[PDB]
Amino acid sequence: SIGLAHNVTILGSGETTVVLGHGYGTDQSVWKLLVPYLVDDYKVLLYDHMGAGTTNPDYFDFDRYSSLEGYSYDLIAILEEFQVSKCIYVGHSMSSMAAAVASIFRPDLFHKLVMISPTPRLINTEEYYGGFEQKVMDETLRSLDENFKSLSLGTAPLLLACDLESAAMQEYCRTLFNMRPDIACCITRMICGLDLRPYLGHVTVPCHIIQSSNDIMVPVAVGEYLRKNLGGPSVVEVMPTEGHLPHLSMPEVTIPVVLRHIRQDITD
Repeated sequence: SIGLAHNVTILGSGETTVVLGHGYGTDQSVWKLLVPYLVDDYKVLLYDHMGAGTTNPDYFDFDRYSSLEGYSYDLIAILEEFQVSKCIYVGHSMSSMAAAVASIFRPDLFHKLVMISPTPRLINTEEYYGGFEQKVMDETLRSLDENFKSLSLGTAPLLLACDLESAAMQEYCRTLFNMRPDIACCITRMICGLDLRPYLGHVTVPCHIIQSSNDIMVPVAVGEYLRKNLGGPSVVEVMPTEGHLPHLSMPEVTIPVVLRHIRQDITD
């Protein structure tokens, strides 16, 4: 049953449901500081994507989770099982993109998407700057499996824009290293290879794009790219934060921004 498999948790109450979807290397615990500001006003559904360390490795299908679509279809099943519709979906990074793709198939399930640090593609082309070069990525990925921990530890302070010794680092590493290594490497390769650009013009539900001003995984111009290429309305807000997980590392700035986008619609 899909609820157990994804550790679904339900809290709060209200006519509108907020669904919180974590990104890579974290689980639903990443939302712990946001939840108190929602519980009085909304019903809230939290879940773990398949392959988070809190999930059963026996349910991780390496074929399905080698592309983002599998996550989008799982999300639809979760929403249906829990009788959620017209939700406010808040996602970090590829969770928000998984919801965007889901919303093409099931626009009835989504009132709006609140997207923290989204990107549709990491790898550069002659016409698109995602921040990563194919030839470097190819070398790095060749030895990923044997170097997962060392590469992850070595890059995390830059990814997070936090010190090695920080509480944010300790928390991210706790969940990151809870994944089974083979699963973590599958998910990593999936993310590195994504190209969701063909879907964007067919996303029509309203999107609220929240970015850090300096994020090694998301060039600041990606937000404007999304606004220009999405098929429906959107808003872009760059925050005075650094790092790819500002909801984890800079909650004092980020939480008020996220709350504003949850609470305030841009369409009637």
